[PDB]
Amino acid sequence: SIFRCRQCGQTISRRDWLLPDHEHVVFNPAGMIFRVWCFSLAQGLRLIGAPSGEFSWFKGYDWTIALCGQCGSHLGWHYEGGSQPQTFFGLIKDRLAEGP
Ligand SMILES: O=C1CC[C@]2(CC(c3ccc(Cl)cc3Cl)=NO2)C(=O)N1
Ligand SMILES: [Zn+2]
Repeated sequence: SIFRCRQCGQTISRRDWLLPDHEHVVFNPAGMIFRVWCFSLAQGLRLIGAPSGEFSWFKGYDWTIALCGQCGSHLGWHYEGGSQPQTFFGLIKDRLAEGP
């Protein structure tokens, strides 16, 4: 029901906050594959830098790197500047732990 940072246990999100498919399998320009779950809402992150559109997986959205606010582990990206919705989070599924 709750998603925590796999590395340190920081509270991040909830199954209830998943945003549809909620799963997207993508590759960055360094050829790294991420299984990304989209969330309407997340907490306990630190958004680093200003947004960029470069190589955005989601048409009309700019991304900022989302670290775990506690341990600094890269948990995914915040997406902004789009429409329906304006903002959402793309979190790397295998860097989260699910439970009570
Ligand atoms: O939506 C996204 C999130 C982030 C991103 C873009 C990206 C990147 C951008 C510029 C440079 Cl110079 C180097 C990198 Cl390694 N890495 O992952 C991606 O591909 N799509
Ligand atoms: Zn963490």
